[PDB]
Amino acid sequence: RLWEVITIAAVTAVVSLITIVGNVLVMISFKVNSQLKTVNNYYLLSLACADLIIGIFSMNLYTTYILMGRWALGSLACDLWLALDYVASNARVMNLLVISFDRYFSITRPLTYRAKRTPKRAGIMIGLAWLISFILWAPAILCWQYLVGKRTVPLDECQIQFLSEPTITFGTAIAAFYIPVSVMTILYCRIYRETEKRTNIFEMLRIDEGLRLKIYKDTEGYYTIGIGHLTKDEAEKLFNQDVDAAVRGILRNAKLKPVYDSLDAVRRAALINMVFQMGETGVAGFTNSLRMLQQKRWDEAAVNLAKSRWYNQTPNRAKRVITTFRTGTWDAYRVVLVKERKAAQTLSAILLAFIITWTPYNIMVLVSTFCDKCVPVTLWHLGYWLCYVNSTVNPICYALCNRTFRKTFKMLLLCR
Ligand SMILES: C[N+]1(C)[C@@H]2C[C@@H](OC(=O)C(O)(c3cccs3)c3cccs3)C[C@H]1[C@@H]1O[C@@H]12
Ligand SMILES: CCCCCCCC/C=C/CCCCCCCC(=O)OC[C@H](O)CO
Ligand SMILES: CCCCCCCC/C=C\CCCCCCCC(=O)O
Repeated sequence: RLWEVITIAAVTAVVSLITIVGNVLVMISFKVNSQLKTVNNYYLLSLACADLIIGIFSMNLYTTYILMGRWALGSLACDLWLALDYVASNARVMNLLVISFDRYFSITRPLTYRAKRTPKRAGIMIGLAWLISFILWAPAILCWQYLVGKRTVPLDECQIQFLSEPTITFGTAIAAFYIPVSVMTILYCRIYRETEKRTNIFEMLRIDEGLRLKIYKDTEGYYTIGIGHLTKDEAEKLFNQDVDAAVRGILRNAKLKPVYDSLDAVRRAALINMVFQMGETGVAGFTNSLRMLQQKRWDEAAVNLAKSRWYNQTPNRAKRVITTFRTGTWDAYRVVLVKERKAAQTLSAILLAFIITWTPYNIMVLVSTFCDKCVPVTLWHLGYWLCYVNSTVNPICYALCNRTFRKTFKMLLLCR
């Protein structure tokens, strides 16, 4: 048993040190590389805070508890450790949920969500995650004994009072793990479905006009759906019909036909994008720019289009379309596509780490719901510690799927 105690203590000390060093590296990287100070990474910083809490306090307190075979720190210390544990881990779950929704709405809502993403909005979401986790788990763990009247926790053990019943534990697993995991998986499936296709007209108009599966009200209040069209998943045929109608309307327009016949395929795609945004009449209003584009004067037409209401209403979309006219390449949209693909890979890595490390404990909860104390305490301990290991593996996720994080980590480690 002594050999076992030494081995467990050594392994868990090593794992705790790796967790601490990794999340401190994440924080130092966020601090000393301005290229990492993006809206996406503030959520990752929140995750690193939860993981550092897990690595310093949770791992060491839990391992001392299991090695001593009892709790020898007092009931208040047990309740404080359990509260810290459950609040920080629920905060991690909420942070993963808000990361999922942030990425999803960035992909699907460019005007209503993506153009409005500031670090303060992200900080609101982060603080709400932490505050809701706190007000849900700390009062329960600390005052359920006062709610029932008596404290039915054994003096030598450290467990939460109400989570002994299998039905309450099952409800907690459903509302706290299974429903969040289902939501994150559905959101990631949608994000991934929008990251398989190469750079084309569909992806261009999706970047400019996000894809919505449900009928919504546009900026003017009209019932639009899909890619700016006025409830399904295969809107590709609808998109083809709309771009077919757009080409047919451009070819039947006096000001748009010669320029459309003279432009490259990429520039015809830019013209179709402008027709999608404004219409045939709106694009026909740019007679000067159309004559500049028909005469292959790309720089002149670009600087002429940068002086319109279209450039001031939507700066990013107009800049991309103007760059497409000016260069005749997809690079302005290629850049957004590779950025979104990188974000998606990072999201998938952190989601898989979470799901893999936390799945055994919650499967044990399910089995214990459908049996009578059949899951041994050894397995409970292993599943608990495995959920801790999420906090250890998350910085390795950042290092394996973000080249900026990887470069900053190598700079810090080698002390460059
Ligand atoms: C190792 N933990 C620190 C403890 C045990 C695990 O708990 C979980 O996986 C559970 O689904 C459940 C525990 C009991 C019933 S359902 C969650 C609890 C809070 C959010 S999700 C993971 C985390 C969480 O802080 C608890
Ligand atoms: C334990 C229960 C705690 C209950 C909740 C109390 C704490 C809430 C704090 C939220 C800070 C999040 C806001 C900061 C996140 C990003 C916003 C921002 O702009 O931060 C810029 C700066 O660079 C970043 O250090
Ligand atoms: C998505 C995460 C879901 C989190 C689920 C939280 C589980 C809540 C379980 C029990 C809380 C019961 C109400 C506690 C009241 C606090 C004061 C008291 O204990 O009397």
